[PDB]
Amino acid sequence: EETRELQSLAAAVVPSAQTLKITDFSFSDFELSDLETALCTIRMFTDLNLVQNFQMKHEVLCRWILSVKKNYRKNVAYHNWRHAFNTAQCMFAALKAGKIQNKLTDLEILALLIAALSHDLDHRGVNNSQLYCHSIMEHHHFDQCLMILNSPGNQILSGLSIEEYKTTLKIIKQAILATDLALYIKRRGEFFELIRKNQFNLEDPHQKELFLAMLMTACDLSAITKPWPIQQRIAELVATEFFDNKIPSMQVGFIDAICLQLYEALTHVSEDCFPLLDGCRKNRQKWQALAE
Ligand SMILES: CCCCCCCCc1nc(-c2cc(S(=O)(=O)N3CCN(C)CC3)ccc2OCC)[nH]c(=O)c1Br
Ligand SMILES: [Mg+2]
Ligand SMILES: [Zn+2]
Repeated sequence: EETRELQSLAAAVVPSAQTLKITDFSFSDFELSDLETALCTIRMFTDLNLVQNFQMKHEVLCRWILSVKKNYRKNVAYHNWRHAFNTAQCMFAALKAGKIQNKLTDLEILALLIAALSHDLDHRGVNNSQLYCHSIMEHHHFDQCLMILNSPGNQILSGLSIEEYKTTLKIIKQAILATDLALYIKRRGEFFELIRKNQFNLEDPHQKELFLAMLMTACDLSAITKPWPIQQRIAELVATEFFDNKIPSMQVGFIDAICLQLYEALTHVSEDCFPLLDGCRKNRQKWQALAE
């Protein structure tokens, strides 16, 4: 039932990005089977021109996607394959519809897509899990990512040169590390401060790296931006993982403390990322109304 899954995936037709709606910031995955998410994931790679520019063989990409999917735990309510899949979908939408793509190199785009998909690998749940605060969990996710990338039949980066490979690995690792909330909160001020003074510049390597970090977090939290019926559903998953009527005020606090400023910053960098900011605002209104 495993080469069977790979067999079906590799033989399947891959519908267009438009058809699959993966270009929409409002995308949801509730009605999709695992096979269909795999198909959407192929489409993200091919439409970012990654299959072409880095010579990936179809059967390798398919095997790699299936390995990644398999190394998330289904019994974990929120931190599972569908979350990673959604995080990647948002990266794709921000690159395409949000027009971030033109601001980045091909290697950067390759790394973010892989990192988005891999960023929570083997997660066991926020409770089912350090005093050092050295991003232990994120190191483990990257380690898992690297292992899958090096597995026989799964080497989607085999087509890159040695120098290519090292730089993309570095970006992938920084990107996954960035998804540690502690790190996001540390580095936030700098990003906000820079945009505040109109001093933000992507040509500076350091600010470029800072932006990739912020982008990762924006995609990671992207459920908070979804249409109301979708956000309510995802909040339901987050709630069961966390505690495996006080929820509305919690959601408002979360949106204020962590989310709103990020999506505001993102829209300054790219106007077309506005729908994430807008969606987050509409959700704040809805949760706040419930808070009474
Ligand atoms: C890069 C992001 C880091 C990992 C974050 C893990 C999950 C994020 C999340 N967290 C919350 C949330 C966050 C909080 S909280 O105020 O930040 N808080 C979080 C830590 N906790 C053990 C106590 C409560 C409380 C309730 C929440 O949701 C209940 C439905 N809500 C969300 O919609 C989302 Br999405
Ligand atoms: Mg994480
Ligand atoms: Zn995550």
